Amino acid sequence: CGLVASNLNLKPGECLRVRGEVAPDAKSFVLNLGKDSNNLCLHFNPRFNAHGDANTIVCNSKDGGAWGTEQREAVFPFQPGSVAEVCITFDQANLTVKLPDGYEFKFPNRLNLEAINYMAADGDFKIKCVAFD
Amino acid sequence: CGLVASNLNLKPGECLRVRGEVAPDAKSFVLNLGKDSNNLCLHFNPRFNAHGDANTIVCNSKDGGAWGTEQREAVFPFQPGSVAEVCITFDQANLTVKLPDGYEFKFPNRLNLEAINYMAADGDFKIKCVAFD
Ligand SMILES: OC[C@H]1O[C@H](O[C@H]2O[C@H](CO)[C@@H](O)[C@H](O)[C@H]2O)[C@H](O)[C@@H](O)[C@@H]1O
Repeated sequence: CGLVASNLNLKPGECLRVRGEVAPDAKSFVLNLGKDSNNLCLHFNPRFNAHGDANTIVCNSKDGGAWGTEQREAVFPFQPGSVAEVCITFDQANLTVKLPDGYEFKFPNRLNLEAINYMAADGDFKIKCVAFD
Repeated sequence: CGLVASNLNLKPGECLRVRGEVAPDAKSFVLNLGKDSNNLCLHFNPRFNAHGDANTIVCNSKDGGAWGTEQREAVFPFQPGSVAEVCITFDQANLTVKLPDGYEFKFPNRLNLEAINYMAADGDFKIKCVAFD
């Protein structure tokens, strides 16, 4: 189980930058962001080869412990056994997720969060650096 | 409270770097490192003006809830209203804390932790960057 962090106090428009090492055998990794582990405005799950997906990013929310509806993205600029950085911002309508190679996507802010206080990583992604601006 | 991180898995010899903004009217700040809130291999408390102390670094350990024997350092390379980075490693003998302006000191490793898995920050210090390498 990966890094867990709380009291992040990330505000709208502020950039959370996460750089890590994608494992060479990577099947999947997760970045979870929200208020706490039961209230996620972003479950960010790149799947290299996992649960029937190949090279697909699956996103979801979690509200009071209840998962929302999964959203599958159109791009996948990740490779196993490489360094990757992700950059996340939000406003009360959307999260914006910036990816390697100039790709980005928006995911609705379904919880209407005004602060992100919680982050957790899991799976085949070793975090090397977290920055808050 | 400030940032809390767990599952850091910082192994002997590896470097934890923490860069933050010291408040312009800062009185003190704290970085706590260890296993959990009751088991700290390093409580690192720069006091600008707190507890009757001026420009003093106060260090201690905490083992099973018990504060150890407090140690104070001789140098204080911190300024209110500035950016400061501290870099921490450990081996079985000591933690080595590297401060701004090239000062460093050692603090005895009083716990038998295989790794540092927990960090907590508090006080007049806004973390901007945490790196594990
Ligand atoms: O009254 C609270 C005291 O806080 C400090 O002392 C406690 O916390 C220290 C770490 O910052 C420990 O080293 C110490 O053993 C604890 O008793 C402060 O140094 C004291 O002056 C305060 O009275």
